[PDB]
Amino acid sequence: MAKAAAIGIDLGTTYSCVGVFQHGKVEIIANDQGNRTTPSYVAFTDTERLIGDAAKNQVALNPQNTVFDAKRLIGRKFGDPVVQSDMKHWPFQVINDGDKPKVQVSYKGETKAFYPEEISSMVLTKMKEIAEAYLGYPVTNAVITVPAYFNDSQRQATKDAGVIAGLNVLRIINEPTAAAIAYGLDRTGKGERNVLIFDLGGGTFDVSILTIDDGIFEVKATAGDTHLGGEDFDNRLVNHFVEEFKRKHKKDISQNKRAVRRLRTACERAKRTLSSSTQASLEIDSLFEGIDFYTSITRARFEELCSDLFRSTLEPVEKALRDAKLDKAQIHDLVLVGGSTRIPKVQKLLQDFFNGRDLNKSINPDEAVAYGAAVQAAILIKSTR
Ligand SMILES: Nc1ncnc2c1nc(Cl)n2[C@@H]1O[C@H](CO)[C@@H](O)[C@H]1O
Repeated sequence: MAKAAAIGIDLGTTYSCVGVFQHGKVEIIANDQGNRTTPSYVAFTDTERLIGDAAKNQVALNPQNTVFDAKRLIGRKFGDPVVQSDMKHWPFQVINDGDKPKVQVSYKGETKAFYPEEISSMVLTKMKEIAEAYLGYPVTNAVITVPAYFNDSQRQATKDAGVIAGLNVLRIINEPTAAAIAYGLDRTGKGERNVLIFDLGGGTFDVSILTIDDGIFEVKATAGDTHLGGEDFDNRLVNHFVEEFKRKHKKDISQNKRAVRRLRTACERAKRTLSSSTQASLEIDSLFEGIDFYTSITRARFEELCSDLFRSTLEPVEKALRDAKLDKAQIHDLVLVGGSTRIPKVQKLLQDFFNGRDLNKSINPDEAVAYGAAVQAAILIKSTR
């Protein structure tokens, strides 16, 4: 029953996703708000602890006690230059506990501090409860994914987050490996298969090159930008609309924190619409000083606003090919991962770079990793019996 069941979890930097392989198909499980992905956010309030959508929805009102980006800290030492650099951009406090970072917050009126693995375990607990609500019984066996460049310390702290959350961790697998499994790229028979995974998420960009030789996976190269993602494109839209509001009304809104946040969430929504329509409309009642902001933007203007950012995704692709010592024609498969790969201009740029090649994109890109993890979790639990 439950002992023969296993889930696949994509524990992402900004969003997490959970899947289950049953009756010959993967089911990506919707949360209690009907969303197939859940924000990797944990909020600490005066009465409760919030995880996911409810935590992301109150981030504006409670920025000091709303934790996110725990995956940027997991398995790292406080002194690490990555930690020191990132800390300058977070509104929550990061403290040092014997060269280990802890996030310090106010919870139910008391000062509390948590290890990144304790924060990630609260995200994992929510994903576990989402699966349990869908299945009707508690499931404890899980496959959890990590980026291909995670070292032993980051993988061990991710497994520890799984243990704290009450999960039996069957395996820690690489995110590009889970994506290649989702597309059945390890079941093409004999001979080495070279796969490039193009993963553009909410806050990170990763390029991975894998060789699959008779079911065996090998990471040939990893490249990317840890600080490039969908949120930079939302910010380019924000800057445009701040300048358009100034041209129409002769008023600078940039300093009004509420106006900028409402504009940011509307821009994110308009950006998503621009992936399937050639225009999107913004409808913000009383944006600033009682002034409604009802406007629109074409996909052409959006592509101009992010042009330099979209083009920058091709340098890590070339860098990964040179590190792997492979030419473009030596890559058998191109796989899209991350919600931002839905942007038509991004697909066009990657397709033209690979001389007009077809892209593997039929699986929801923000769901492909959980999909593959769910497939692996089913194979692993079946072999365990
Ligand atoms: N339809 C879309 N068109 C463009 N961007 C999208 C889309 N869906 C998501 Cl999710 N994202 C973005 O992907 C990230 C999460 O993986 C977020 O930045 C989200 O806005």
